[PDB]
Amino acid sequence: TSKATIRDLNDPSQVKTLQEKASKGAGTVVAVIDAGFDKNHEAWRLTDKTKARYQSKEDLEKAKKEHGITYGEWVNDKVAYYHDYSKDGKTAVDQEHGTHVSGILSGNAPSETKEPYRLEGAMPEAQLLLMRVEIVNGLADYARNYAQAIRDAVNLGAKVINMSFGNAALAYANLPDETKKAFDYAKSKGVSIVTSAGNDSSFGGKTRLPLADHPDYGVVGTPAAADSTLTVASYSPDKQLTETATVKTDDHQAKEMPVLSTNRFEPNKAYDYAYANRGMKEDDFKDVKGKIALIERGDIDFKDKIANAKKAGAVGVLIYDNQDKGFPIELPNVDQMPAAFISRKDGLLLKDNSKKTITFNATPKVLPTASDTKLSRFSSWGLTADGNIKPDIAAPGQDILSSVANNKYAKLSGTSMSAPLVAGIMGLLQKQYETQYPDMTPSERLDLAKKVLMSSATALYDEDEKAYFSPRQQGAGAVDAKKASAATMYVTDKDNTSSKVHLNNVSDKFEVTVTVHNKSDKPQELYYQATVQTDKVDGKHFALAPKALYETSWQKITIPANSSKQVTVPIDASRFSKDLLAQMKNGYFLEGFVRFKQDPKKEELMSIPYIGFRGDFGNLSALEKPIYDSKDGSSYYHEANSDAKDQLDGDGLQFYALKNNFTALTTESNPWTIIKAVKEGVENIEDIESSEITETIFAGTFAKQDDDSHYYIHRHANGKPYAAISPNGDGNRDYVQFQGTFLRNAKNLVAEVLDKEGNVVWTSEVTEQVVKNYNNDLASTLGSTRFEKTRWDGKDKDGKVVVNGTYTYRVRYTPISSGAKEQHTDFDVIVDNTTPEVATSATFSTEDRRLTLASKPKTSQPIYRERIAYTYMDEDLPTTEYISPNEDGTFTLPEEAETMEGGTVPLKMSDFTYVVEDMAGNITYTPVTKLLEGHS
Ligand SMILES: [Ca+2]
Ligand code: NA
Repeated sequence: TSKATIRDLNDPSQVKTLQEKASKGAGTVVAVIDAGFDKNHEAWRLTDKTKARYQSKEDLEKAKKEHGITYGEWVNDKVAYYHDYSKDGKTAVDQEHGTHVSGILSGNAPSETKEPYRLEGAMPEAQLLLMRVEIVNGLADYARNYAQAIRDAVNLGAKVINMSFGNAALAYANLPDETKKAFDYAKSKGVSIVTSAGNDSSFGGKTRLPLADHPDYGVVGTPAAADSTLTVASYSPDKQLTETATVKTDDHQAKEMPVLSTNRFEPNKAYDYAYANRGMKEDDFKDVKGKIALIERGDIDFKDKIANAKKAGAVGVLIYDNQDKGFPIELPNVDQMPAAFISRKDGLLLKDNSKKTITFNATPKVLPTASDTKLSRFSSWGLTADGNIKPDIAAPGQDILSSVANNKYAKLSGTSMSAPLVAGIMGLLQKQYETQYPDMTPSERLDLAKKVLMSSATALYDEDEKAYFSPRQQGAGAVDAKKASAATMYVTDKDNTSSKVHLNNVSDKFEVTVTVHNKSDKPQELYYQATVQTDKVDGKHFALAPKALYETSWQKITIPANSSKQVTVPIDASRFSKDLLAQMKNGYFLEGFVRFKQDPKKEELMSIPYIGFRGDFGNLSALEKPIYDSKDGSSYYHEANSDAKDQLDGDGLQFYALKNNFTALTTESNPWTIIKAVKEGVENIEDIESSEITETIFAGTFAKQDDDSHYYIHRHANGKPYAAISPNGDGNRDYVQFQGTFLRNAKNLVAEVLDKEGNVVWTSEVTEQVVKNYNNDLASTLGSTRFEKTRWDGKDKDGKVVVNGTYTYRVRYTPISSGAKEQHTDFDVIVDNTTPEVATSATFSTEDRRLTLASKPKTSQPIYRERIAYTYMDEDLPTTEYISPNEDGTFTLPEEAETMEGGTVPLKMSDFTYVVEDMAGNITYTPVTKLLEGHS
């Protein structure tokens, strides 16, 4: 029995055509640098080991000796080398991702596989060098480790190195020099390095849209940002080999639909199903018992919808999209529950179908995708931190079936899956070129291969928008191995360095110059046109969709044999500026593709992207304005309480900092009971000595005298936040520290204090590298960052507390863009260490229980709170509550306190304490019994 391969049934990138020309990798070596692998998978095999570069452990050891490599080992005929460059890591090794990526590149499953179709990667007959690397310490360390892996791969003979991993938003400039040299080393040896773009979409993440005011929303990081690598974005072709389910529709006709299942349904079993809305309430499931629950996506998590269906006795789950032309989403495994994701159209078909019975088939088949040809929502957008164009090209990355741990298979989505496909195509094209262009050096063939793959890639078109997807999302287009293998021409920028044109900043009128290279022995004539486009905007947000402005007229060019010729396309978008600026006030991209054809009526032959920015890109604001300045109290990652726009509670007892992610200043509130306990040397305080807590809060915020559980922003008459500190070491409002939501990466972040008299009296340590807060999720990065180096303790550069007064706490930082001006954000900060002068005696009226103080408080800063606290035992815990003064200045003392259990506890005069605090946090606390004894 000989099984067909998945590629035999579906080959969106036309890899077979290139293989017809360049074979399947026999005799070649390729490397994968990832997080771990199943080195024993059945997919790791060669049809004829006699043709391999390394025919034995001895052949391998010989190569190792030649290069002085004294580690790593031969595994089997397919995996000629394996080394873990991150063994110091205590955590376990994940084998799924690396195995899956490697499978797409070089899997070669035998017919004895349990699968219906054999996994046969792009270069199934090549040997693999598998290198494990993982972050175990810092990122610089990590980069030095994968740098050695790259170098070892090159020396061990790899022709391509796939790196389907990365860290969002990092700048290439910050990588260790040894890492930069390793990329250059591979390039100098003609070894292609392919990187995944990332799955972070744009600033804000896959669940949000970035703001139109802030155009630098790219999140591609490293290693992708390295210019020498070929970075791959992910898209979905218009058809996919998918598992399916069959249903009978009204017409009495059978209808097949794609399904993406987690866990397994009983094949060929007719199941009954019931609609259950968005599966939020039990009511919804009032009929799913013993049937499959059909649930619409939205509102709540997939896991919840699934758990709820299980509760109601459902035997399986069908979740249909709430988006039109969406993508299949891998549903969570909630305690083995069979759960399948289907398109909205298919879900709606099931929803209103007479015979509510469905069957799952065992044989997968190719069916159209609900998305049609479309870039993946998760694919990372460029530009890179220093403004270079990435990604470079796109490849299929949705629900790709490949090898996983323990000799199994599974579908995974990600640019991680797109990359190895391109890596294999690059390897085969390089092999083809060893025959086609034998007189070039390995480096020259590599350069040619990358240019041809990018030029021949087909620019994808957004049908809904009537425009090509932005080059910042798809790079030079979707890879096509057939077009690449057939190509005898390619297109580059005027300097012949890359198949993309970066114009940096532009006015409404600019020129796009392209060089067409002809490697044929005959002159060739082409027609070319340029699309002119920008970002589509919906309200205050970028839609992450293209907006066509116009397309130029087709012009012609004849390129002599074995030569090149430049063409220049004049662009003028002056007529759109008024409307575009109204939408994108700080500037917008003017970009597109210069497309080439043999005839205007024929298909696109080549396309090269160009990108310019109508504005001053390098100087776009790097920091989101302070939350205090927001008119409606909201920010990108923080929604206000419309009912109270000035409410701004602090950290409370939260464990993670998912809330309140915005730019502001932090400080700490230390209640008098804790200040007292610390001054007295009490060691165990929390939940023992007091019921109050030390809380990290935002500077400029204050609680009301009658606690309501909230803090509110207070501002000077001028509108600035009333930030004030009392640097006296009691932990109560002793300092201010910068917290920022960075919209763009930055460098050399430093805080300084001006005395508003012309002098800088203090300067913090510098935070050299700042990464934009591209999401607000524990799985990637939080929406804001607290910079401990900027903490100011109210002391000057000589180490002494500055005199009472108002100062400017200035935070400076510079964008990464070449030549950007330093930017800064300022906050007025008051320093006042004046202790309140308060009554030293009092008298008490037993009749009405009113306490009258001998005098009123005198404070430098306005009074914040003046209260009488009472601490009573509630299950052995000294619990404190407060009393605000009467309008005549006296305080009415209660005779008892109510406990949580609902009981009562008598209060003694010794339970009361007079506490006075000013707006800088200066405070006094005197036992009421002491005031009463305050008489001679
Ligand atoms: Ca203080
Ligand atoms: Na292209």
